[PDB]
Amino acid sequence: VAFEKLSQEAFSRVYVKNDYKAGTVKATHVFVGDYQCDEIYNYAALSKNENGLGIKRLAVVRLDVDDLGAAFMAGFSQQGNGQYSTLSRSATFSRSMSLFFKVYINQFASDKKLSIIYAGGDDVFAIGSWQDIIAFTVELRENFIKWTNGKL
RNA sequence: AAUGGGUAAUUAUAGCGAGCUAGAAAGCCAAAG
Ligand SMILES: Nc1ncnc2c1ncn2[C@@H]1O[C@H](COP(=O)(O)OP(=O)(O)OP(=O)(O)O)[C@@H](O)[C@H]1O
Ligand SMILES: [Mg+2]
Ligand SMILES: [Mg+2]
Repeated sequence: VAFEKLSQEAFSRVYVKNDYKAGTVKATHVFVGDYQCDEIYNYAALSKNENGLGIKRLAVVRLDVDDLGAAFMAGFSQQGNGQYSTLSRSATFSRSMSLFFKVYINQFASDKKLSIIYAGGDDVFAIGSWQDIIAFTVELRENFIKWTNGKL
């Protein structure tokens, strides 16, 4: 639905996607990772340079956090005698792994010629032109290892 | 002095030993629906 079409359509709950404005809808703020720099079928012909030097290919990356449930569930018990194995640490860890992959991934794909098809929980699936997809995951992890101090 | 004979050495030497351009394209399919 569009913005002003909320006057027209009858609903019960409205979900708003990748937004922080208050607005008049009093909606529910979901966070779906999404980006398109172009259509999917143009990413092969976008792999050229300004010279013409590039192979007409498109790359696809599927990222995955390693041992995510093993770091969610147990996670913190290594430091101390176990005095950091609480709900609020894992609830903050719950946000910080969703705040990364569902919001911050569009900043990493700001001007890259790609399309994040899905990013959620641990998993990313992002088609795109091959120079940028290779540059995406190098730029994603080098951010994600600074986000987590090298762990996860 | 005549006369009988040739004898030894070298058997190639110094280099280059490949260079550059192309390294899969276009259809089917998928897209556009
Ligand atoms: N957003 C999330 N936050 C915390 N845990 C998650 C999230 N999404 C999935 N999981 C966890 O991931 C587990 C499934 O394993 P998954 O492959 O998804 O990641 P993993 O546990 O790190 O394993 P792997 O190393 O194979 O990726 C589930 O037990 C679930 O609890
Ligand atoms: Mg996982
Ligand atoms: Mg997983």
